[PDB]
Amino acid sequence: ARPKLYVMDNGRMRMDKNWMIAMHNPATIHNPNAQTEFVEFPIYTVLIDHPEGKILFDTSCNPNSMGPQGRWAESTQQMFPWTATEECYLHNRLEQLKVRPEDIRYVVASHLHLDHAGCLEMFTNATIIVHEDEFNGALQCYARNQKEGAYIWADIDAWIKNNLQWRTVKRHEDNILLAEGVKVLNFGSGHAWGMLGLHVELPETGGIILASDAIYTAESYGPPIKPPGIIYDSLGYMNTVERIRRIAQETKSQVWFGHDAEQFKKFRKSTEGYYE
Amino acid sequence: ARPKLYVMDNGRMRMDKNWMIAMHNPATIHNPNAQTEFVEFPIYTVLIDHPEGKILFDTSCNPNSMGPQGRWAESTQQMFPWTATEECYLHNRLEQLKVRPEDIRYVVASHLHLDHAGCLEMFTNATIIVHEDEFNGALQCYARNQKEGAYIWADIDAWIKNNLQWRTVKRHEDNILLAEGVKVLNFGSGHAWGMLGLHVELPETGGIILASDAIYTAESYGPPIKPPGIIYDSLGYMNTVERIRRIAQETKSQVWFGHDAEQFKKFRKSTEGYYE
Amino acid sequence: ARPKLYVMDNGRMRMDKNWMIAMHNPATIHNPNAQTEFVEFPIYTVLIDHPEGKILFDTSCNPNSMGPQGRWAESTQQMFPWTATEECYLHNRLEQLKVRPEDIRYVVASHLHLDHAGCLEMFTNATIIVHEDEFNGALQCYARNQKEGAYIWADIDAWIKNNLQWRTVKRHEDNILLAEGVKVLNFGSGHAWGMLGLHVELPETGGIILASDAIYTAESYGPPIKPPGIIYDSLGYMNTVERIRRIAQETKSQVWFGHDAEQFKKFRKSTEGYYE
Amino acid sequence: ARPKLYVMDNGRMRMDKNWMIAMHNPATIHNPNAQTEFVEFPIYTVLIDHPEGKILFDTSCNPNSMGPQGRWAESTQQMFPWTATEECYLHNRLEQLKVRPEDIRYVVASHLHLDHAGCLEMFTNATIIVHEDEFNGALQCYARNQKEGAYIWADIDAWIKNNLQWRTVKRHEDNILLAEGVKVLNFGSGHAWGMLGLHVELPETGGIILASDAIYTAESYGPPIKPPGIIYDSLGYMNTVERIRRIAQETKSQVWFGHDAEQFKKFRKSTEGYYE
Amino acid sequence: ARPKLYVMDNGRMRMDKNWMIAMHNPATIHNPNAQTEFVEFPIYTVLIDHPEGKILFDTSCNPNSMGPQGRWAESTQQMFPWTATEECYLHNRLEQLKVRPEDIRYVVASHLHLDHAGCLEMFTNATIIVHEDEFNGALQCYARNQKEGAYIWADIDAWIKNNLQWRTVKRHEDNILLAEGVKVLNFGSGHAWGMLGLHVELPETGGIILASDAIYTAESYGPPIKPPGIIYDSLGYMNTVERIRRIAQETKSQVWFGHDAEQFKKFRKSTEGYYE
Amino acid sequence: ARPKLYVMDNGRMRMDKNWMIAMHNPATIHNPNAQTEFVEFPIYTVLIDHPEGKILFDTSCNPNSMGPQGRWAESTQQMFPWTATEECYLHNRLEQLKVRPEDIRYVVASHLHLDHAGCLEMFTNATIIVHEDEFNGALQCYARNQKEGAYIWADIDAWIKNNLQWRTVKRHEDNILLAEGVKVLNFGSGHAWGMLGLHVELPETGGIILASDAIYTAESYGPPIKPPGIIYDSLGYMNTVERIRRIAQETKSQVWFGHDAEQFKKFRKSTEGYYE
Ligand SMILES: CCCCCCCCCC(=O)CC(=O)N[C@H]1CCOC1=O
Ligand SMILES: CCCCCCCCCC(=O)CC(=O)N[C@H]1CCOC1=O
Ligand SMILES: CCCCCCCCCC(=O)CC(=O)N[C@H]1CCOC1=O
Ligand SMILES: CCCCCCCCCC(=O)CC(=O)N[C@H]1CCOC1=O
Ligand SMILES: CCCCCCCCCC(=O)CC(=O)N[C@H]1CCOC1=O
Ligand SMILES: CCCCCCCCCC(=O)CC(=O)N[C@H]1CCOC1=O
Ligand SMILES: [Co+2]
Ligand SMILES: [Co+2]
Ligand SMILES: [Co+2]
Ligand SMILES: [Co+2]
Ligand SMILES: [Co+2]
Ligand SMILES: [Co+2]
Ligand SMILES: [Fe+3]
Ligand SMILES: [Fe+3]
Ligand SMILES: [Fe+3]
Ligand SMILES: [Fe+3]
Ligand SMILES: [Fe+3]
Ligand SMILES: [Fe+3]
Repeated sequence: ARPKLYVMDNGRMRMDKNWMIAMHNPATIHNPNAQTEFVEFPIYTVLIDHPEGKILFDTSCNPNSMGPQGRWAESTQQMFPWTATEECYLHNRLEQLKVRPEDIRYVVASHLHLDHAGCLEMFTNATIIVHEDEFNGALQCYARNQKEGAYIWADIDAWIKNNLQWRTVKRHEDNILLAEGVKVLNFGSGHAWGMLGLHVELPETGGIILASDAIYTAESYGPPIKPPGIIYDSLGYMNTVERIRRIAQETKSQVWFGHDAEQFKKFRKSTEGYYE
Repeated sequence: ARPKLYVMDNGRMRMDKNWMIAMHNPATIHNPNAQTEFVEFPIYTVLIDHPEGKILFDTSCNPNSMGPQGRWAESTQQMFPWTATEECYLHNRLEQLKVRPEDIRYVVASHLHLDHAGCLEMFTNATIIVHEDEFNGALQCYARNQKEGAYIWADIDAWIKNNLQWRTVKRHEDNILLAEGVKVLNFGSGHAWGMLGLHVELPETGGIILASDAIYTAESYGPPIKPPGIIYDSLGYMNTVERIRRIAQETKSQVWFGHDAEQFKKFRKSTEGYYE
Repeated sequence: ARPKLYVMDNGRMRMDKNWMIAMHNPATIHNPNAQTEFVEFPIYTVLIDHPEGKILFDTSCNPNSMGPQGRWAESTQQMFPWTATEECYLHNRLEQLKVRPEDIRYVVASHLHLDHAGCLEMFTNATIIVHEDEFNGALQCYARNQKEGAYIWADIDAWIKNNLQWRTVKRHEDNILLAEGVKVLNFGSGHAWGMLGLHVELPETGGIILASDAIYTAESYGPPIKPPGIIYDSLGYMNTVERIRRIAQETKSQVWFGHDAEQFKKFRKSTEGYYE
Repeated sequence: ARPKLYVMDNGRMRMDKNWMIAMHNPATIHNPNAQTEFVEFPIYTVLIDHPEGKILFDTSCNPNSMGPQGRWAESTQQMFPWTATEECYLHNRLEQLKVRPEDIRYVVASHLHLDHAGCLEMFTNATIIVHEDEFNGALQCYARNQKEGAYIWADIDAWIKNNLQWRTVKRHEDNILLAEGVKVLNFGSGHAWGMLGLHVELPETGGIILASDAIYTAESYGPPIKPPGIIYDSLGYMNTVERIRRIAQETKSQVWFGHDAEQFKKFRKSTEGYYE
Repeated sequence: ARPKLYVMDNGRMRMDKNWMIAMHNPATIHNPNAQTEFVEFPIYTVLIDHPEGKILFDTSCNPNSMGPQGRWAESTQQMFPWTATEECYLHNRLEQLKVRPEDIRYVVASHLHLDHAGCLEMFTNATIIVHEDEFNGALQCYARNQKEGAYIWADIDAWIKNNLQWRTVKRHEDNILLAEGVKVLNFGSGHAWGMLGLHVELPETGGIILASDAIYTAESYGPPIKPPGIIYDSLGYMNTVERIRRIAQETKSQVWFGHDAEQFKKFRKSTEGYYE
Repeated sequence: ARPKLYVMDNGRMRMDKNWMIAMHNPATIHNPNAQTEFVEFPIYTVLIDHPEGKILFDTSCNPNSMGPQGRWAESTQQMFPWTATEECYLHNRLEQLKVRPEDIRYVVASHLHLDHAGCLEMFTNATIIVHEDEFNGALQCYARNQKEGAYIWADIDAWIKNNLQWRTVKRHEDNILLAEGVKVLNFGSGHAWGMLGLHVELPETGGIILASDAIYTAESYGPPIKPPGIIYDSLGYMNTVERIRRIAQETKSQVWFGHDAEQFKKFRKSTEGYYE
């Protein structure tokens, strides 16, 4: 297999850095009203054009997320503002590669947060691979009519109405060989209820681990590890980071973080090329 | 048994409110430089004058904690400054009750943070009851010569030099009946590596749960639960709070939080009287 | 507390006895085309009129289950036909007791099968108590647009649209004291993904265990245990039956089965009276 | 290693199809007396003539199983009748290959049901590899003098009298490398108390998974999975099937089912040749 | 209920003290050939004459254990010699109380060692309660034709021939209420594969814990704990001792050790009376 | 990589054989005062001179262990006397190889017993790899001021004073790839609280497993396994031995025992050469 891997730029988000790095700048006796920072970071997705079929990792934000008629609650829009030109919409990024949503065989959902599962509803011809615990959690949000938070009611509503085809990764399930040199990593609970990663073995580029929000940035990764300001399973989060570090060492793989602005700038984007 | 329970005021501490309540005031697009605050809370201990023997819950901060010649690292002093008059020192609070350290049969260490284990070194004639995971973690800090953090090297140094007598509560150990109507609750991992609580049944007052840092404040308790800005085991923390809520319901017990300023002000202090 | 407990007759169902008792009559060399039986059994619910608030255990079938315009798939209607006069509808049974749906404080859903969770949508003023694993499973059925089976898409649709208030019993959660002498038993996985039971302690009647489909009938119960023809967690099912037997012995409680025609006939129904 | 693999025909069995496929033909309102059928399936064993030593997988039924003087209880004979010519007896099948029981180094007992462990007593010069949970269960049947069921008292009696040499596979034991390209798969609880499979890697044929009763037939395998009418551990059974499906995918292995009539007919029998 | 509890003297055993207390007298540079000692200890059983039925705890050694025609292997006889007069045989001890074997409702087998399970074969009218792991272990000894060790082949042979009625305590099974004030304690693995204890609440005497070999002697009990020279599950053993210590404290119960010569001297034997 | 592996002779120890092999010579009716023996065995360490960095496995005893001014308690010196010439001190063994302590990158502590962790304090430039459970246990010994036993207070004191850099292997952590063909095996609890082994793949010599005290001698190894006279976790110990047996078979590796005098005689020592 001689696949091509694309990094697609799906815009920028901003939020309190305390979300990204817990207690990054604590108040002190001489600085008791310490102020935080409003940091900008990239939202991106990865397409693997594989001979066995096209694989998509994450789906960024829904084009109708922001605005007064948006899907995101006002509170969400104010705390996690997403900025994207039409060019940045996943549909458009794929189109520019002559890829239609119906051409996607597998979508790997790292998790079901607003900035990763926004465009799942588009892929009605794919098998959507998601952690069963993440799926369960999101559905509870939906059933409980939770309108605020990182799980977008309107997005979930759309997944159901569009009759997506789901394959859940069970809590105690081994990693999944999706195709030659493409492995779905079952990270389990940490950042969210259930995290999935990807290990890609490219002929000329070698090993790549897509960590998503298992590791926000190089600052998160360290060492030492700097966990995010809010977290589902702290123990699971720390275990997952260490696990990724081990896999990276043993397989001589690069680790691609969820939202590292510096790393993202160095990526070859879909407007410039790909990784073979 | 007709026991007397005393609440002893061991001064005040201040810190970033984000420590207490995670992401209490997140930055927004309109408030991108959102400032935190430096909140003040009480440090206190509880003495149970029981016919079977005096039981002490927590030990506050060491009198030699703060200052240029202090045991606390300068960074620790600036992030978590402790203010206390001489009358606030545990040794002094006990003396006013005509109680000598040598008189204490049991000391229950909720955990070994600087604001709870400060004066353990005093009680050389007692059995020190602590969670085995907490003890292990603290000892690792010592062995690794960790100077910064919530575990004070000089304090641990003194515990060893004073040849304290330890009984560790095992990770999977049942609750311990210390005395008639006094039970050590094995909360396990959460806020710290290993948390212990206390349930006291007084003839007149009824049930009291000493939660310590298992629950910082009423705001923490909710519902809904508002967890602290940092946390060892998030899942364990949440489980522990809900467990306490259940025990309180089933036993019709009051819940005494670790550091609730408003609750503390309503307590009858050792200088005014006791509970029976 | 001097509560009154009512048994409400919510009609009759029929199905292959092999569903109820696995391999009840296996084919043999001399009877190779052994035929099954189509057995009839009661659907019922229990109301506990408690001074602390009214508690409802199970909700039977939705009045619009059967028929060409019914909610149940044709296949379901043919395999599990429900027969009920208007008098048998839960709404009507409650009305005859001068109880309105909005008067119900707690609904305990043993599980979310079609014959137990049919009328959940009515109780918009209650807290609905359900096993988290059962809730998760049902929601997946909904999200996956599963139209056939024991989980009714239309029913689930209604729960969400009616904005029911859910309290999920966690997989490893202790039993819940709902009110004086009313305990929700966390049976876990067996018959379905997550089973809840009830133990009621009545002043004059004594102990009652509501087992629901944890135990179909006296034939199921034995001894020896005769498990149902289809089952989620066989090991969990067997463990649960034995657990109920132990609780029954230790608390001298009656066991009320899910669908025992003989036992049901002996019950004092809501048209005759109640249990104090 | 250039091993030869032989498939040995050990006759036919019949039973209620409901045993094979649970609720295969449920009663309906239009067919309330739905009849089952008495399906016929093969009993077979596999001999691996390996340079490191001959390995036998399963041992079929004891030649003294059926008849008025038979080891099988009359009830067992009528529910699971076994038909076999003399040429079908394992001892005879081996003799035709010029293989004596004393020549067998290893016998892998998938489990200890009457149709798999029938002739263990023959192999007194071999190490008998069996799951420890299966061995324990079988021995309990013996000790409890259980005359009915799938565990034949007289067979077990003979194992003990013939002083067979056992190696039990522990519940949490890794797969066992028996010989070059021969691995015992520890499937654990499911169909029975403890299931063992085999993965064979042949130079010419490639990968073969002997699943035995972990998967009865292609119908069982699906997807979707159609489980048997009775089952020890339903969760374990489902997990095992999916595990086998994964192993088959990852190793590009064929899956040989326990009792698939159509698959068996396509096999090259020991009377025609072997696999290499 | 007003039961009578009898202690029955079933003779004396001797063995290397190192069996009783591990490394009781280690070799030193000044004593490199350190000598052990051959200590004597009692074998005893407990009959609870309960209004609900007679309960027997342990059964001592089989009368045909010792001698050239004895069931015990020569090595066993030389390492663990049992000395008992005819009066000491359990059958005779019972007969002198006007109790026939057929009169026993329940036999609780602490474990199946030669000195506890010797006379099980007598009680063909009782339910024999044993830990499932202990039962499995013993049966494997039998099936493997182990004619040496602490599990007597001939004894096990007799259990099966005499068609004893077994009720196994499952590994993760709760304590069993056998009768008013009589509870079987599920100790689990430790001394052996599966240990059972008994807690008896007598109206006049109060609480008694029958520890059997969970605790050999007061020396074993300490504290500190001094474990035996050979042990199946060291961690389980230690946990069990501490569990017994807790139960004893919480229930104000006496602990009756397995083989404490000094304690056994102080008991009232069946020749002088009983405990009420 | 072309590493050189050195076996360094760090003297001889003697102790009661009962420590090495539990109940090796039990008392009998004809030998009631059976004598033990005082057996001698080697203390040794392994240096892997790897291109990626020098790796040291174990560190033998501290040079100031024995004598009236020694670190070892008198009781310890008499029970476990260590005899070593100056040439046998690790520091000198290393010096003769032109290796300074500061030259060591990694020290793998199999465990922290007196005969393995004696010279840890020398390697202030290395990362010290130890099992977290072993580390915790030793530190508790120190904090509890245990001045007897297999954990040397003065040794631990020195580790902390010398500011060693620790990397703890977590209880549920995978094996660690330390360098090309060098893997730390996480054996877990058994002989001690937490055992670490090493697997080395040498280009010329092939596979070597350093078992340390996971397996004392070939007699320990069997089969059958003959466990030591004292043991932390008997089940863990047995599991570990069998695990090592499996690894050895699957990787065609030699197993180097902790203290096998006969095996150690056959090794090439650092005075004669090395293994490539
Ligand atoms: C009840 C609503 C509370 C509002 C805050 C809760 C949001 C959950 C915290 C979180 O994970 C924020 C988030 O989803 N951030 C994105 C941005 C980077 O990757 C993320 O996870
Ligand atoms: C780089 C280490 C030093 C930075 C401090 C991080 C340790 C924070 C641990 C924590 O939970 C803070 C703390 O101990 N707070 C006190 C105040 C209230 O009760 C507490 O635990
Ligand atoms: C894909 C649809 C398959 C149709 C059969 C599946 C139904 C699940 C089996 C079952 O539990 C039937 C059921 O729900 N029966 C009711 C009647 C008595 O209590 C019950 O659980
Ligand atoms: C009352 C006990 C006797 C009734 C028989 C019940 C045992 C059924 C166990 C089973 O799974 C049937 C069985 O062994 N079938 C064979 C045929 C195919 O492979 C098998 O396991
Ligand atoms: C090293 C050869 C010994 C032969 C194997 C016999 C196993 C002995 C282990 C044991 O526990 C002996 C035993 O059962 N002793 C009785 C006597 C006191 O209570 C006992 O457990
Ligand atoms: C019964 C009094 C003994 C004093 C306590 C010392 C503990 C001895 C336990 C042990 O394992 C001794 C030890 O560490 N021996 C060394 C020598 C061989 O490898 C070892 O483990
Ligand atoms: Co996220
Ligand atoms: Co704290
Ligand atoms: Co149901
Ligand atoms: Co079978
Ligand atoms: Co014993
Ligand atoms: Co050691
Ligand atoms: Fe994100
Ligand atoms: Fe605190
Ligand atoms: Fe039902
Ligand atoms: Fe079969
Ligand atoms: Fe004994
Ligand atoms: Fe050693």
